[PDB]
Amino acid sequence: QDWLTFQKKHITNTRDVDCDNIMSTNLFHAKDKNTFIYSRPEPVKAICKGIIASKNVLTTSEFYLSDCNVTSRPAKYKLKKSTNKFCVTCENQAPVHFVGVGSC
Repeated sequence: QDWLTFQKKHITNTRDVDCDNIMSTNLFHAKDKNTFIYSRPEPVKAICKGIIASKNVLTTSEFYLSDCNVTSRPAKYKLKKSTNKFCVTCENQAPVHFVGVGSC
């Protein structure tokens, strides 16, 4: 919804996201998936430089990603690390939504 929330939901300072821990918190409400970008915030914000009206943007660079994917046991997850492009909604020069991996 906004850059502050995007950071909380989708930027991780550790590649080893503690899935079973963090996914159970209110912010994620035990949902079945969440993609985290392992990066300091400024280079992620830079993706959206100059873009005013809401627009989805696919990164031209690949980034380190950490996914928390649910197992067959509700709320145990598997952490999967990968490298890929991702799509974000840019608005007023900042990412405000994570759209998906690999494509808009």
